[PDB]
Amino acid sequence: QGEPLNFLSYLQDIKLNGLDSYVLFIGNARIWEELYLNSLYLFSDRGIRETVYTAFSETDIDNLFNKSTKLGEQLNAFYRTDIFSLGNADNVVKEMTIEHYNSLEEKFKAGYDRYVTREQEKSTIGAWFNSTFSLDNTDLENLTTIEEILANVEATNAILNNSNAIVALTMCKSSMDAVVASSNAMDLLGQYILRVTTESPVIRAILKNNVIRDAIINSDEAMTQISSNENSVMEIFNDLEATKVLVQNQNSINKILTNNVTVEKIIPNLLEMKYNLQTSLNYINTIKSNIASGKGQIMAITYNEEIFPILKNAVKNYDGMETTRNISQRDIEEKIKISDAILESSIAMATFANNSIIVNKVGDRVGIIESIFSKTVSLNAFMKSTTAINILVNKTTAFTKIANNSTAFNAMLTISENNVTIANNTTAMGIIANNAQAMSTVANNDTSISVFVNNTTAMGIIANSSTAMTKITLTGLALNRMVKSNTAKSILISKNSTLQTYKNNIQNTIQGSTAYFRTITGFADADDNPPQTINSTYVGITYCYGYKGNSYYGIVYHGYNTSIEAGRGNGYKDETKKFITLGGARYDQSGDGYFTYAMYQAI
Amino acid sequence: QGEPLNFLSYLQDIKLNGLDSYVLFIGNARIWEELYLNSLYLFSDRGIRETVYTAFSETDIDNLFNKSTKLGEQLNAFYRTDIFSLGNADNVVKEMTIEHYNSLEEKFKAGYDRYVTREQEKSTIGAWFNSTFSLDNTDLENLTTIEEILANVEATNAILNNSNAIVALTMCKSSMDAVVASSNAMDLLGQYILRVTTESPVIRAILKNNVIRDAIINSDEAMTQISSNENSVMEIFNDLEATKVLVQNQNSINKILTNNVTVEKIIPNLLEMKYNLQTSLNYINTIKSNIASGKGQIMAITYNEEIFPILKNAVKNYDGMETTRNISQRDIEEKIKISDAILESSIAMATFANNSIIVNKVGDRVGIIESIFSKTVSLNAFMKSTTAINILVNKTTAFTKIANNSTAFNAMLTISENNVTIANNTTAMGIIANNAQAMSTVANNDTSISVFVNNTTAMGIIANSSTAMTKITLTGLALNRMVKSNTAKSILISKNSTLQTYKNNIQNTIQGSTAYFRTITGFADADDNPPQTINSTYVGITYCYGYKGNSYYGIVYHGYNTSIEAGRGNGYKDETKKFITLGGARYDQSGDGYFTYAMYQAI
Ligand SMILES: [Mg+2]
Ligand SMILES: [Mg+2]
Ligand SMILES: [Mg+2]
Ligand SMILES: [Mg+2]
Repeated sequence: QGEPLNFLSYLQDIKLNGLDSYVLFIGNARIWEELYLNSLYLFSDRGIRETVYTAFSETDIDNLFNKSTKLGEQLNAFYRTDIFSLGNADNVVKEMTIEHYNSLEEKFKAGYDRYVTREQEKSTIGAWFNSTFSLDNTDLENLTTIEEILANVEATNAILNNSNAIVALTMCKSSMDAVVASSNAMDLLGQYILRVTTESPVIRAILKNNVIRDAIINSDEAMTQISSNENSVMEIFNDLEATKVLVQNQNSINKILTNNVTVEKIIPNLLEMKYNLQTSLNYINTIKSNIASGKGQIMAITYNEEIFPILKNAVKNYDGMETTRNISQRDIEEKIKISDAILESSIAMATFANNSIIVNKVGDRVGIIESIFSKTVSLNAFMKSTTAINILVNKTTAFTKIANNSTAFNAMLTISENNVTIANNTTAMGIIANNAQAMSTVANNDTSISVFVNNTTAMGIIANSSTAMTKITLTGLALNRMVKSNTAKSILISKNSTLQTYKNNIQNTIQGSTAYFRTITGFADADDNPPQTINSTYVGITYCYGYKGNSYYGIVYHGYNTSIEAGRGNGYKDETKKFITLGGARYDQSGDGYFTYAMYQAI
Repeated sequence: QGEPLNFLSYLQDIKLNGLDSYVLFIGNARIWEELYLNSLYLFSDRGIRETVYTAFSETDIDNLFNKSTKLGEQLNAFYRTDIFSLGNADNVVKEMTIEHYNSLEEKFKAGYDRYVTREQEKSTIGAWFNSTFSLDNTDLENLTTIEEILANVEATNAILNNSNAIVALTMCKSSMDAVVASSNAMDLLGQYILRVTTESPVIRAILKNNVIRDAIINSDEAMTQISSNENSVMEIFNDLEATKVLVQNQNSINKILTNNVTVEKIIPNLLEMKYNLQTSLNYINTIKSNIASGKGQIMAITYNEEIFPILKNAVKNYDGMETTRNISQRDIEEKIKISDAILESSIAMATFANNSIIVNKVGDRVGIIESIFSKTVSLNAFMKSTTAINILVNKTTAFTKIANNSTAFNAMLTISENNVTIANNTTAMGIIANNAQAMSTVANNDTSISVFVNNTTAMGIIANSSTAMTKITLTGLALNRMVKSNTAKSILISKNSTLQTYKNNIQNTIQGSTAYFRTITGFADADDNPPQTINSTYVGITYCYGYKGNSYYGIVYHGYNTSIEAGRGNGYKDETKKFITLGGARYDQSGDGYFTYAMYQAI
């Protein structure tokens, strides 16, 4: 037999009774201790593991650390590993690393902390560090508090450059509390990171350690060091939780943005990434169905309700492909989360929205603006930044994507100054004016259409776009605002034929939309010239023809410029001899003409 | 008698905890071994059997075979039987048969294999054989390799005349390889080994030597043995070159067809396989493009002209998928080759074409007939087998597929007896007559149409098919043969309206195809009744109308039965009052009628 029989009976009763076992009653602690100090089976019996971990009191963990002559073997059995050194707690602490420490559960982490505190409080902290890890530093020897150690750079680095001593230093709650409090220690810690940045396991283990991670990312000093090395920052964005901590600290964001490589290459790649990753994930999920089908072809050939033996490998291969594929999927789904952690941070997005290098990258790189559109926070941050729009209005591809995304377009138009920025850009206005959806949004947005029709550039382009005109001439609001604009009246009167193209749309919209137009003069016949009226809010509709259908002409000119003819006509009254006038009207005759005329006003 | 208490506690913990028991943790292997080497209760406790079998590592089974002094008792308890001899592994091996070996589960079969390999590959192979199976041979005692044994005739004969020693020999890959390698290999296989075992290892080792393979596959004796074991035959079709040798020997094909499992299950699967494999290969090649695209998405995110480090794994994963996929592809491409080796063998195909079980499988199983169509040899073998066609004419789906495949249809019609078989089958004739493509092939095939139009069944169906008729009435050859047929003339004159439906087709085909029709009498007008002519190869075309367009009737009757009216007409000459007569014509009038008539003859 390996262990005594009563130990086996104790394990049986623990399995059968959980925490209700007589073994785990406080009154029987004496035997319970004897078990966990001497049994290996207790720590290798997974079927009771959940109970055992719960049963361990703080005193029990202290007893383990202080008394067990095989704490290493018991930890190795308890975590199904071999990473811990054999023997008592001193052998375990001597070979402990941050990675191996992170493999521990909470109770054993706390046990490590308390044990190291006890051992330091026996002798002195400096002498304990020096002798335990053989740091061979006499300066450290005579230091009696953690503050005295942090005042000495030589001793601090002697500790930090030891994989085990750093675990002792960082994972002792009080000691760590001093390190966070010291402005100098943080700096040294930051420098430590820079040295390890190319030892991938070490840096990854550091970033998976919540205490060190959180202290480093939120430290002004440490980040200052780390930001200088783009490859260190790279490792932070390779870890989801570290990224989540980072994108919630304004100061650390600014710090990493002090590095030109980070700004130019790392951040745009992190933004561009989600689009490429989602596309790759679509291909992965297509491969899943293709694997299922190709395997189903093989499965259909049966032999005693089993696979046809000659094809057995063909099945196994298809399963292998399904394994690796699944792996791929997981990995990709992880990286997307990282992107989502960045895109969902208003702190990180707003800042990026006011950085001109990053916004130029958004404009230049296919995929970044798609990723930005994939989240509300990132979308609003960029669409509502007048700086970002001021840059992006010159990026035709990105701005076309904005104009086609109704949500991003509407978000962009919530800022008036963005409307002004757009109006003064010939390219952008050219895109919008020839986009039926966008022009539909603009025509029903008072601010946007009011800015556009009163801007010489935008209104110049709109007048040359049959799409935009159409929409505007069918919308009461837009037609009202356009009629009131002197810029629009001037441009349209210089392009009279374009104006008259939409005479029916204009008549119908004016007469229909009483919310935006009122009648000044109902239709009336006139043998002699009616008195001219000039008012920059007026719209006239005038039938010109001859008296009793003779061959003499009625002529109508715009009110906003009474020298520009809007139209003329002889013969009989007719829908083709009916003309729109802007800003009023002036009436004239060549011979005995005749008019049937009405006047309206934009409210 | 009785087992120690800790063993009972171990069994109890195994029951309570399954694989989570401390007993089954690798770190406690020492006690686990001590259990399974010394306990029978472990092997007779059915309540934990599934766990125990799962817990056994390869090393554990090796330890059992090497060290247990009661392997026989433990095997008997574990399989609730008495077939294994008592004592250690040597006693068990001494009485082992193929029957008892096959009753073992995979782990213990593998254990037997590894144990006998270890014992034979030592320098005590001769002594082990000698003592284990009680061969009373002192020469064998001192032989140290299998080659030294095969050089000695006495020792070989001592071993081979023991069936169990042969089992031990055959389950050891290297030893078997020597037997295949030995100069008198054939003899040894013929006289001793094959009689006792045709199992998979034997056939596998035989197939690695081209000479021994070819001799075995072409041996009437050996095949007779091998054919009785369907799983041995399975191993031959799992090897391309062995299949290529097999499908070139008529006698060996017949031998393997003496096994009903081979005929009913193995051969149809080998035939059905190519279709499923080609479909799976299409899916594989789609996966190739999907992997390329999904990887290209990741490759586009660069950093100093290298992959963005955060995505490095995403690249490797995509390469891994490309590795496994490629493996899959090769394997599938191999199996197709095997199918092609079978389909391209006229010997193997012809034989299968005259096996009613296999032909019924061809008719019943989707995929087999496509595979057969995929190769010229296999297609011609089945389409030209009158037995196969005699079965397939009753398989509606398969025969429709034949009728739609122009190549298979044309191949089938090269055999006259196949035409006879089809003509007398209502189903088949129903499919062909309503298939415009097939009827096109038939109408231009002298033999097929000649058989069809002279058969009361086929000709009965053709007369009711507007498709078939159409084709026939537009083809000189077919119309000639149909006109000459007395069966067809009888059926068609009994269906006079159906005949007259195609009067224009018939007129055009007769006048156009001078190769198949000649004019006896050019069109001529007639006031009085022309003299009747009767000839079973004649076709008449007769316009019937009134004299000078009056309301009196001309009437025309068929020559083959001068009492059956073909048509009548009054008024003026007209294309609707024109009638076909078969076998000659008889003319009559109701009042002063009038005719314009011509007579033709099928050459
Ligand atoms: Mg007048
Ligand atoms: Mg006048
Ligand atoms: Mg007459
Ligand atoms: Mg007459």
